[PDB]
Amino acid sequence: NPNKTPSENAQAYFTKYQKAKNSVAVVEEQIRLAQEEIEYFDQLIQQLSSAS
RNA sequence: AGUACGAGAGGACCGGGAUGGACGCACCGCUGGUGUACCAGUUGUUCUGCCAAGGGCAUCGCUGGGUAGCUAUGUGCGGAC
Repeated sequence: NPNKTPSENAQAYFTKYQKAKNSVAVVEEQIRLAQEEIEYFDQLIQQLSSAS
């Protein structure tokens, strides 16, 4: 257990936790957007790989 | 006093003790400088009739030292409480 400033280390841990829960929101949103992009790009690969 | 402070690295305020730089005031007793009526060596010519010994001139002829005085680059002291 740190450290020179004994409360700000625990407070830094608690801040990392708040950033972590905001990350739980935003990275799930980004995963949803990324699977939508991969589905659209796989479709674009299919439509480029020949047709009409 | 590696004390306070500081996670570490680092690092005191205050208070004591030495040693310096620059500047200044004195003075030679040391270290040196100079010291043209001090001592010695030595070259050329002239003179004291000659040898020897000396004198004159050649930057004090030149060279090696040097008393007193004057000196700093030398020494003592000051800006302390």
